[PDB]
Amino acid sequence: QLTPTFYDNSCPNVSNIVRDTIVNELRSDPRIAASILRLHFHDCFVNGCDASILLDNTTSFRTEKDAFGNANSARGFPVIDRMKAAVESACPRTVSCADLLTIAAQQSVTLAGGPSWRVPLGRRDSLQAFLDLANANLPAPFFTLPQLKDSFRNVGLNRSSDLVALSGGHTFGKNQCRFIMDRLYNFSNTGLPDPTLNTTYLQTLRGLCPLNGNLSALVDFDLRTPTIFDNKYYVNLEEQKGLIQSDQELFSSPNATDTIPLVRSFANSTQTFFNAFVEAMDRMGNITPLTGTQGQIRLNCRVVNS
Ligand code: HEM
Ligand SMILES: [Ca+2]
Ligand SMILES: [Ca+2]
Repeated sequence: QLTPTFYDNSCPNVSNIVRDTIVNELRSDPRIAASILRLHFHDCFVNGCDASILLDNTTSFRTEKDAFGNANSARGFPVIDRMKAAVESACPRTVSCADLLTIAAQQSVTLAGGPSWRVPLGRRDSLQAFLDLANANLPAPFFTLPQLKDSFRNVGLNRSSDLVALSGGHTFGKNQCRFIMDRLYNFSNTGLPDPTLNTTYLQTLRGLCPLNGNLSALVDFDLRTPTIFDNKYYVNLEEQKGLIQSDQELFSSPNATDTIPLVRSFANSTQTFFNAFVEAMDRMGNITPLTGTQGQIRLNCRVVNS
């Protein structure tokens, strides 16, 4: 089983090295904390948190970086390489890329103002990447609530609290116009905007993402505190200001009887949200890990050891 003390003897300073790397990167890229948390999420939803997402292409298997949910979206890979190299220098062949990314995600959340906790450790690295599985398992912004729930349950997270709390990751970070164009101009072939999108916010978003405009333009997930990890994300949902369809459905879907109370509870108390986020994060981080002698302690997160 995974344990927070896994490296307390072999690499006591791993968390500090990870933190230092992120602090340094944040000075030039304020979006990196968000990007790193998302990398961990996309790692865990595909064959578990096994650093499979970090692997590059080989002639035998395709990289998950070309999955619909990762291509021209997932970022921060060089930063992970940097901290990995630093950790390898401090403690040779000790910390797995899977664990490194987990610590990076937690440190990223804390650095952005979120809760601080010690993540369970002991994960090992995959011997292959899973592009098809990534295309099948990663949720999409156009998913209905039932589909979002299906996606989470498919990887092992049965609880609505898992879905609602982890969606809080959208309390910071960026989103491309491409993913909300339907909500803004033609939702579900209705020829009208998504009725669950606040009409005042609708105008603002249309200004940032005009029809036939730059689909790659970036918009903040959280209009209240774009780069701070806090519970404002849920306050937005209550006002119909969730940015993407999957955000707003947590509060407005006909199937949201179970998620609405969670959204309200997280909007009403930072402590309630933070506690639930840590609980959900550790649950996601416990998805089908390779442990013991399974897999490897990858030296270069981009390639399997040979
Ligand atoms: C519930 C289903 C989810 C869907 C459909 C979803 C969808 C997306 C989409 C469309 C983007 C924008 C990517 C881009 O424009 O390049 C994104 C970004 C992001 N997501 Fe989610 N997401 C989900 C859950 C989560 C979870 C569970 C976390 C982490 C706990 C997370 C963390 C993030 C972060 C922090 C970003 C910003 C990354 C950056 O700015 O580099 N997401 N997500
Ligand atoms: Ca994975
Ligand atoms: Ca925020």
